[PDB]
Amino acid sequence: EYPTVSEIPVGEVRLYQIADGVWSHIATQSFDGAVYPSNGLIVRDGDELLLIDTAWGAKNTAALLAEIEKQIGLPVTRAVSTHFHDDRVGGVDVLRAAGVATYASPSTRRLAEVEGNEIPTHSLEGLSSSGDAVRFGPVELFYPGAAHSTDNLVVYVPSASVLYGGCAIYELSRTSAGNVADADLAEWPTSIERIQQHYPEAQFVIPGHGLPGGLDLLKHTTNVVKAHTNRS
Ligand SMILES: [Zn+2]
Ligand SMILES: [Zn+2]
Ligand SMILES: [Zn+2]
Repeated sequence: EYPTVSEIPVGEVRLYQIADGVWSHIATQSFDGAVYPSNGLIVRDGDELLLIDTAWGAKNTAALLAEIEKQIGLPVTRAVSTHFHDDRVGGVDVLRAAGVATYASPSTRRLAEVEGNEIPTHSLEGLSSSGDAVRFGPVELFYPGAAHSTDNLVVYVPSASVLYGGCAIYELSRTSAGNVADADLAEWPTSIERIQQHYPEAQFVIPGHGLPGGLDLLKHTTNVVKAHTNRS
């Protein structure tokens, strides 16, 4: 029942209930003559919502807020971007204009600034060293080390056992490495091991793009990263 680029007109967003008070958001974007899906997370925080990641652009992100307003009807008070690339911070101004507090690590804020990308307002302290975790309302934020990017974070919902891996985790259908221009291929498998060791109990694993699964998405990503590393 999980939405694919099949069920999603570009410019629109669908929500998907993963567990009680946890949803993913799914959007699509054209890039380089192909159409890709993109996932983020929505976590109920009492009577408000914490959003993880934009819906990859201003137009998509305005559709996301409208769709949250339609389908959940609770206010989005805070948002966290999991790394500095446009599919995660693109739309941060839309969030800001709607009165959402936008957050990212100083590492992410620095890299977005260098990249000329949108910059989340608020800074997340205590994530600068591999293996650091901090509590952020109904989730834990975890910096596993460099992987897809040097600043990538992952997000865990303790109450529902949902691990959101963002773009550091690939879906099973992904069989070759994506865009790795900003990746640390040498450290990626070690970073995934930190994730494995810290959340052995996760029941659902949501990748940055594509279908959810279980913890074998971690091993899958390792397999793919290692194959790419060994490319001839
Ligand atoms: Zn990225
Ligand atoms: Zn603020
Ligand atoms: Zn991504």
